[PDB]
Amino acid sequence: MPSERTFIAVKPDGVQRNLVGEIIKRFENKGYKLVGLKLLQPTEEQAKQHYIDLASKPFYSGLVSYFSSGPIVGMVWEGLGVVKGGRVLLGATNPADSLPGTIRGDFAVDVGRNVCHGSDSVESAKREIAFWFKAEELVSWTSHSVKQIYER
Amino acid sequence: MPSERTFIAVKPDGVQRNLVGEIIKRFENKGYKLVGLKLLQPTEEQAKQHYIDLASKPFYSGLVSYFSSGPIVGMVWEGLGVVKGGRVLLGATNPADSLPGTIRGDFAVDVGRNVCHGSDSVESAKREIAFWFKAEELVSWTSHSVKQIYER
Amino acid sequence: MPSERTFIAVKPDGVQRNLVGEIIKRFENKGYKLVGLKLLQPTEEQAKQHYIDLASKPFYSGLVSYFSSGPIVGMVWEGLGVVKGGRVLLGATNPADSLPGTIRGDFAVDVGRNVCHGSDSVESAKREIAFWFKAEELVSWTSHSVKQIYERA
Amino acid sequence: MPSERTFIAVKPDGVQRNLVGEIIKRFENKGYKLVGLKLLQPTEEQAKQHYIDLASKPFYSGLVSYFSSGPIVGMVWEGLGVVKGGRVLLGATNPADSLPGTIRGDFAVDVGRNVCHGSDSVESAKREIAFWFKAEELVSWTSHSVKQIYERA
Amino acid sequence: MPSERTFIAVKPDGVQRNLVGEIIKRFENKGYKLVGLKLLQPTEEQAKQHYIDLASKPFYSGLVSYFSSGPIVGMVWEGLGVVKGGRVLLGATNPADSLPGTIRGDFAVDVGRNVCHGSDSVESAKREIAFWFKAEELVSWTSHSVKQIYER
Amino acid sequence: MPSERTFIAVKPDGVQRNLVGEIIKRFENKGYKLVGLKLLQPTEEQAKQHYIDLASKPFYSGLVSYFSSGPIVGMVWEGLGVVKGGRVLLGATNPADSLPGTIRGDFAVDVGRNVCHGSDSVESAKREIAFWFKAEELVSWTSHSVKQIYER
Ligand SMILES: Nc1nc2c(ncn2[C@@H]2O[C@H](COP(=O)(O)OP(=O)(O)O)[C@@H](O)[C@H]2O)c(=O)[nH]1
Ligand SMILES: Nc1nc2c(ncn2[C@@H]2O[C@H](COP(=O)(O)OP(=O)(O)O)[C@@H](O)[C@H]2O)c(=O)[nH]1
Ligand SMILES: Nc1nc2c(ncn2[C@@H]2O[C@H](COP(=O)(O)OP(=O)(O)O)[C@@H](O)[C@H]2O)c(=O)[nH]1
Ligand SMILES: Nc1nc2c(ncn2[C@@H]2O[C@H](COP(=O)(O)OP(=O)(O)O)[C@@H](O)[C@H]2O)c(=O)[nH]1
Ligand SMILES: Nc1nc2c(ncn2[C@@H]2O[C@H](COP(=O)(O)OP(=O)(O)O)[C@@H](O)[C@H]2O)c(=O)[nH]1
Ligand SMILES: Nc1nc2c(ncn2[C@@H]2O[C@H](COP(=O)(O)OP(=O)(O)O)[C@@H](O)[C@H]2O)c(=O)[nH]1
Ligand SMILES: [Mg+2]
Ligand SMILES: [Mg+2]
Ligand SMILES: [Mg+2]
Ligand SMILES: [Mg+2]
Ligand SMILES: [Mg+2]
Ligand SMILES: [Mg+2]
Repeated sequence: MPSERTFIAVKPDGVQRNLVGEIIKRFENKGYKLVGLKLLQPTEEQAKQHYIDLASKPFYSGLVSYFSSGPIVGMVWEGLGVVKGGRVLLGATNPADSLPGTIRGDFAVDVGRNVCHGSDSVESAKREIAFWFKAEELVSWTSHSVKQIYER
Repeated sequence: MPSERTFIAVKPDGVQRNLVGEIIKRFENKGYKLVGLKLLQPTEEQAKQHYIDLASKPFYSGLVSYFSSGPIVGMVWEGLGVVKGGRVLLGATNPADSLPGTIRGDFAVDVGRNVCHGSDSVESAKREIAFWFKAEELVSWTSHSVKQIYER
Repeated sequence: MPSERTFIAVKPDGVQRNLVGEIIKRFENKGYKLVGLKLLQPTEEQAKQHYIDLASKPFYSGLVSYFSSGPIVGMVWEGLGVVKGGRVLLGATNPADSLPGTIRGDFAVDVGRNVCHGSDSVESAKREIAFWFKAEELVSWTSHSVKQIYERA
Repeated sequence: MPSERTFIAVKPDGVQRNLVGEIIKRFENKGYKLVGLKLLQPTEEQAKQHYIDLASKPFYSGLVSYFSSGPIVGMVWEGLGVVKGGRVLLGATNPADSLPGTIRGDFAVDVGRNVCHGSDSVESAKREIAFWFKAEELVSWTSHSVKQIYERA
Repeated sequence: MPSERTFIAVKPDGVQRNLVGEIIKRFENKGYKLVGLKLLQPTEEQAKQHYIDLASKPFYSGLVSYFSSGPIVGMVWEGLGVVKGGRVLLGATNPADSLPGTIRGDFAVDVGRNVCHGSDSVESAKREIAFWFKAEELVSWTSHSVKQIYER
Repeated sequence: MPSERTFIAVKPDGVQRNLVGEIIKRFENKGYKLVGLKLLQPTEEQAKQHYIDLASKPFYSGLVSYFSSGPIVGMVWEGLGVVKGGRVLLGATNPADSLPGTIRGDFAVDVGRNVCHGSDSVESAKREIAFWFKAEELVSWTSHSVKQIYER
């Protein structure tokens, strides 16, 4: 269904390096619909929970520290296959494996400063959206271009 | 002083026409610092108040209805001369009078569908910011590029 | 009215210098609607007629020769104030006078290699459209974005 | 040979979504030469014939209906390997399979709203060019950049 | 004559903020021909002489210090009216007076961090080119597009 | 290590076709640091040497003649994995094999007119840098964004 949603965040390095507009532009250009957007400063506990699956990994403390060091831009995007599509737009985890055309391919070098985050599955997207956004921060609306973007 | 702030909004037509990222990019490119950001659908009362100085104008009810018809993106930008600078970036109120290079000059035709709003003075900016954002919704942070952008 | 139309051409230097897509993008980005488009090679006589008002000027023979030297892209754009607005997008006739942001400001140097043409009035746009396009070559259609671009729509 | 040609179309969704200039820019940027261009509204029968090989597919009637629902921009591009190369610029048929950098990768979501068409072989490109363009509508010209783009030239 | 030349430099803040490519692109797009290009670290004495006319102005010490604080990219561009045209591309001295579309209009805020320099007259361009470039660093060549850019 | 360096050149066709700025922009956007830059017309002997590994190939004399036919822009870039990363940005040697998003994928058609060169290994990069640049022509400096681009 085109009502699938994903959580995308410009990480603190992406905000610091002025990539918020560029990232949003790429999602808008694709045809995805923006339904949540905010600037916020994650707390360390928020970072810990967001990345809870990686708690035993040796880079976790540094990841959690960095993610809560400065503002991020959190987003919710809606569209057909938008979880997979968002990841495609972002590129590989390690920017050295990412291809030009992707966000990490064009703008990042180091796996620990890879500019952006995107949910990796439909289930994790639901958890992340619910973690970062209140219901009143998600806007239900209809794109005037929906029939131009979707056949059904 | 570099701590001046202004309120910029992408209006519903700007959101619908996929100009959010482009608009944000222009403010980031200039050196301005994003300290507040949100997506929300104005209520009719918010629309009325935001445009309260125009209540006696014959286009008011249309303006209010349209401004409350779907999501806007509200933003707070910080920088030296950012109120005036934001308006320079936006272009003339009537896109017919706006020059190429500006947001309205590049992307709009009609005065009633002119994509974006910006505060018209330091004082009106303070009032708009106070109206659209709670204290806890602004993020204070230091651009790592601040010494590259400002002499003092 | 939003149904006003203008004729814009990418001149032979514009085609040669790969500016067709860039020029079309600027018009699309503004909200104008493309209702006629073609690539053609003007004849010298077509050039002479298109610029007939300028027959006495010293630059006319070179203008007419160049305009017919290779392909142009001819366009009809429709929108509110599109005659004046198209010319604003093009920038000043002499690129030395044009401002960055405009097509001539960004991409051209010399008044004789100024990349593009736009009709100078509502009446001349009508004449130019009728000169370059047959009735059946225009396409009338409704932009899905018309109510986002126009308040009255 | 550098004189190979292909047919590329911006489909009605591409025109509606203001992608004509962007698509043309990508082809110009690559070094391909534009030798035919027009805006037209296909008839349903023209659509049926253009996609005749796909008549048995379950999506055919919707494809043919949509393709004839509004204007397309039809193009003939010329260059070395332009049939294959044009398709690479377009990206995978289904945009979910297309990579960022390509037209479908950057701008489309749904296989039925995939913004553009490109001929799939040298022989089908010949057939498509002849179907959509009369001989006198093509413009043969020499790019001033031909020796910068091609070693053999 | 189309053989006029000017000196353009990306100043240390422009290099630091990754605007070298963008600036070069704008001059290439216009039709101007690049005939000299280099990355170098100005010395303080070099900065002093480059800005010698401003030696009595109260910002001179800071200007000279900043100009020699980091690398610049020096360039020589050739074309009809390229001294005036280069300045047009750069925008006003003070970015707050510069219009969108120009280099300072799009990318700068503060007069003391205005990203780029351009010679202000034919005579000063000649002095600057001769000061910053050796003869062997200027390349004489012919653009394959010269007949497309110039009528004569 | 982040101090790896590579040699990238815009070839004469790339200079003639106004791609210098675009190419530089792509390397800047990625996070790589420009430490050497110059415009020069290679001599025939420089062309022969630069491409010395291909002396026995049948396209050598054409390659050498063309590479020495007008100006190139020579560059030295510094960053983690920059040799491999530069080549990823450039795309496949034959533009027919190169993907959109890369320099050759976006801008070239013919293997003999493929716009740009990049060193193929850490060692060949060191040799190319040493061949094209004098010690005094490189500039060492610290990007103000280094902590935003690199974790360590
Ligand atoms: N330093 C370091 N950071 C890593 C490594 N792997 C992942 N990260 C960081 O941890 C984040 C989360 O990892 P993961 O969920 O597997 O990747 P993602 O979903 O692609 O971001 C990544 O985006 C990186 O910022 C690593 O090996 N080293
Ligand atoms: N229909 C219509 N709308 C107008 C007119 N003047 C202003 N507006 C709209 O009302 C908004 C608020 O007007 P104003 O505060 O005076 O201009 P701004 O601060 O430059 O946006 C403008 O941005 C326009 O969208 C008008 O004469 N007619
Ligand atoms: N060489 C030369 N060409 C000119 C001059 N004035 C105009 N032109 C060319 O003639 C075209 C037609 O001139 P005009 O209709 O007056 O200006 P436009 O409507 O703004 O294009 C221009 O677009 C230029 O290409 C001139 O003084 N010298
Ligand atoms: N709904 C739908 N449309 C399809 C499907 N496959 C192809 N199409 C559409 O039909 C067009 C023609 O298909 P085809 O010629 O096989 O692919 P192409 O040559 O890569 O465009 C495609 O470009 C799509 O727009 C499908 O499975 N479902
Ligand atoms: N702090 C400060 N710097 C200035 C002022 N005026 C000029 N500058 C700097 O000095 C440089 C040289 O001044 P000038 O030659 O008059 O301007 P330009 O030719 O437009 O750069 C400018 O580009 C600015 O970087 C000023 O009033 N205050
Ligand atoms: N004409 C021709 N040129 C070639 C061929 N292979 C390589 N070249 C050219 O020679 C240059 C050097 O080749 P090589 O070092 O193998 O490739 P690179 O390091 O990927 O550029 C390439 O960039 C091409 O421009 C070929 O088969 N034919
Ligand atoms: Mg993950
Ligand atoms: Mg106002
Ligand atoms: Mg005229
Ligand atoms: Mg097909
Ligand atoms: Mg000066
Ligand atoms: Mg090699």
